[PDB]
Amino acid sequence: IIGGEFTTIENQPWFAAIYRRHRGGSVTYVCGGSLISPCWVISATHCFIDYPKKEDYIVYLGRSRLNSNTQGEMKFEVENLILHKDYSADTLAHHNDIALLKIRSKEGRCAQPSRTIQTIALPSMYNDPQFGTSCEITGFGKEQSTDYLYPEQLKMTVVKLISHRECQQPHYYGSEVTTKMLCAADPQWKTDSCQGDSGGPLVCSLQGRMTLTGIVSWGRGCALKDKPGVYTRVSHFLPWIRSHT
Ligand SMILES: Cn1cc(-c2nc(C(=O)NC(=N)N)c(N)nc2N2CCCCCC2)cn1
Repeated sequence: IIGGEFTTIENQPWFAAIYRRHRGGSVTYVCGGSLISPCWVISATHCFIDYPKKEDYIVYLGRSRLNSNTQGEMKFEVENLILHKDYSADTLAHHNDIALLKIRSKEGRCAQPSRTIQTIALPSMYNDPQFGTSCEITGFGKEQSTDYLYPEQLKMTVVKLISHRECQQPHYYGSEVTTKMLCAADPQWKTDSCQGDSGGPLVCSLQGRMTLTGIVSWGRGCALKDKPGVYTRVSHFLPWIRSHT
């Protein structure tokens, strides 16, 4: 997250922190995700496509820091890694960049909701907020495009939804953006998602309910003028989600 503010898991208790085991035992951060039911986390396919083996991954819930434990956190193995069959990557844009992880503990249990662990509602189909609506994004991704490290403390910021028509201008993304994607950005291009925020939540208030409107997917640079963040449009994938859960 470029700009924005530091936060803790209580302000985004559906946030899932996804790591991968190596090859000798080191564990490194991969991507964010969102808890949509006790046993299911939703994220982006591009996070897993190069290492599509479920046994390689670890999911934490209730975690506010990257490389230290948070009191009350839960750790899970991945019982099921479901990547979207129609995924594709061109140079910049990822199509159908959506993935489901079924989580199970060594004790074989799903998530127990607590003060630091809650689910997030999915939207109703084809129902998103209007352009210019302010939404929030959360993650452990870079604080600057040039950074080598990820922040140790969770961050969040606010971005405004951009119209498909605006996003498709050549100056923006041209045809790279489809109707199954959403664009969002700061009016000053001052704050944004970045590398390491992939898979995490774009949350909007719809009908007075916090709703998983988007999943961080891609962008050209971070917080660059005319280059919004691009998000998987969750309201266009509900059958896929429902079928696979
Ligand atoms: C040098 N480099 C990378 C990025 C990057 N950016 C984003 C991103 O969300 N960008 C944005 N909202 N403007 C992203 N989801 N993934 C990224 N990457 C790049 C794609 C390949 C690995 C994932 C990290 C930005 N600058």
